[PDB]
Amino acid sequence: DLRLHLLLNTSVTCNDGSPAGYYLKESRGSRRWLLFLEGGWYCFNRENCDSRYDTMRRLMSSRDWPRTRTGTGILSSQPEENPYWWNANMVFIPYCSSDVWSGASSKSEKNEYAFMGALIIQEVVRELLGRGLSGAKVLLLAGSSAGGTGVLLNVDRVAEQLEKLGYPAIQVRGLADSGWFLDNKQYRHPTEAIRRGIRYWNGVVPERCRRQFQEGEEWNCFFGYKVYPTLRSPVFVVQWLFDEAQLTVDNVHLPVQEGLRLYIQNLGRELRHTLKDVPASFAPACLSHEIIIRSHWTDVQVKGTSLPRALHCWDRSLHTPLKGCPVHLVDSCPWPHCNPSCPTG
Repeated sequence: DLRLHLLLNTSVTCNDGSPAGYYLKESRGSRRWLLFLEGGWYCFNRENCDSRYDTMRRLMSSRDWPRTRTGTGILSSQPEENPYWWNANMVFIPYCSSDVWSGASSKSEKNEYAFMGALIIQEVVRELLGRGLSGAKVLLLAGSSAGGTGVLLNVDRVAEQLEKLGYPAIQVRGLADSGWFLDNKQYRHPTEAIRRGIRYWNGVVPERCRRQFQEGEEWNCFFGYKVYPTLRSPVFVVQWLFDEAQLTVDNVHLPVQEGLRLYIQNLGRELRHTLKDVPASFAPACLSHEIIIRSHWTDVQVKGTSLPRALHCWDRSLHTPLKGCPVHLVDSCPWPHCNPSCPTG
């Protein structure tokens, strides 16, 4: 139900110089716009980007993209599948820049690949303004995995873009799903990959975070607990306490012995600690990865509240806590699937 539009400014490109784009399903009368950033890791040098180009080419090129995509989860237009925003205008922005949505570098003479993630978002917003976004009341920039980190890196830039373009009535907000990572010690054997990626991509981070960390240290701004306090736009954070991608980068692969048990328990407790002062958050004690565009995203609950409900409560809070409509939902139990509603697998 979402139709592909390749960017009219064809200088804003995927990694291989093909045009970037977006999938759109309009909902006339709705003044709510959901722009979702796809995830899918990243690449940070010629050799690993070349490998990703052989066997993950849709993440680097629009040449083979389909005409349409079905909106699922939070992008579904069916209230049964999406109790939260089923009537919104829906936008799916494919991830084809491999740069955690941070890049501002064109393909050229010196560059085999273009890394334009930050410019793709800006150009999508530009072109949507002529398609009804000019009349929006809320623009929710959402994303999963690298797209969730992309929300953190870009939500305030979208807000500033719209202000400078003359649309101060559009409330820009972020929903970062599975993009809140820790730069922690591995269990055996991201920081270095991000440092190199930033140079390779000409990667950009939010201004206030950049001013805190300074040159050479912008990689810090890819870590939610460091960049979030610098952001002005409201951001709702969804993060499994035992995220599979966090565990992968930590070199954990799941009878668990004491060292690994302590490592896993400490990871959950560190994640919980980083979310203590995040007032809009949903952090279930599960071993899993991403949630918001899965068709059964409605099933998980924390303290008896689902994510669609928590997001609805967040909308109400942005009109003092609300009776029976909580927005801060972080599990306190210490082991994967101590929450009975965790995804089964």
